[PDB]
Amino acid sequence: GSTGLIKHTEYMEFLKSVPTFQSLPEEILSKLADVLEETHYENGEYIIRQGARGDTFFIISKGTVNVTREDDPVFLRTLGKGDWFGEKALQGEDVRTANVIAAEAVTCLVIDRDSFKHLIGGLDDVSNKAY
Ligand SMILES: Nc1nc(=O)c2nc(Sc3ccc(Cl)cc3)n([C@@H]3O[C@@H]4COP(=O)(O)O[C@H]4[C@H]3O)c2[nH]1
Ligand code: NA
Repeated sequence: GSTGLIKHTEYMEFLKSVPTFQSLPEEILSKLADVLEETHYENGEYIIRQGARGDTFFIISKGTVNVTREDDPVFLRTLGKGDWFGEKALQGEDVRTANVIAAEAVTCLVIDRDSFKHLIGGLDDVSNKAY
């Protein structure tokens, strides 16, 4: 079978559609596409819980998510395809600072901390973004 190879190309083309990841050398995009895990959620499932230890980074390939924080939660924003989240816990303190909740059928491409630090950790787009 060639499914993994086809999927690998699909992941690389998807990463290239996201401005954050365009600066990355082809070899890094290829390794990122190797190590990410495609993960599926349905409406209402918490992808990230505020207060938890965090060790994963997420890129949305399908659907939308809601980002909330505890106050009756405070609604912060909604993200969709090509957006990413979960970087704050991967620098300095490792605590998740908000909830991220699937708002419909969602697919995320997920990478662990070590892969993140090795392949992405130092994009100013990721680590020194203001919001
Ligand atoms: N505290 C907090 N307040 C927000 O207003 C907010 N908005 C988002 S989405 C977003 C992601 C990237 C950019 Cl450039 C812009 C918006 N997030 C994300 O939720 C995650 C929970 O897990 P974490 O590890 O604390 O990282 C966190 C962030 O990625 C926010 N977190
Ligand atoms: Na942190």
